[PDB]
Amino acid sequence: QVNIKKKEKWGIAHIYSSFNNTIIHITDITGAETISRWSGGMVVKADRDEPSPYAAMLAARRAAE
RNA sequence: UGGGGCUCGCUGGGGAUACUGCGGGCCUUGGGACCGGGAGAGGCCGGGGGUACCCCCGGGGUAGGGGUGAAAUCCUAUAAUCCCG
Repeated sequence: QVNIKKKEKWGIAHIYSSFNNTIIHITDITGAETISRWSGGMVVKADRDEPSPYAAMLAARRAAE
């Protein structure tokens, strides 16, 4: 780590929004580094719940840690 | 018996001159024509920019994705989707 002056980091979060699935994907402000990728069909077992809001909160909570 | 009409498509002579024909002359209401201002996804030609989709290459990043009412065939593990260049 080369000295940080601000002591705050920023991660732009791309949100790709389908009626077949939801994808949440937060990267660094450049976009050149992928910390974490989590979708709505690892959370669940079935295709119907692949989208919805409830996958699209839980997917966006695992990343967030 | 006497009078009329008859396809009724023909002809000769005289007469009228609105209309029509023809001939001549004359005029701008129609038409055409010109000049100047003017809008438009009219046509053609040359020039040039950006969107998004796809594709290909490098990096980053893992367990999926695709698809449906459910599914399967099919995409992806020499790495897909995704994100960055």
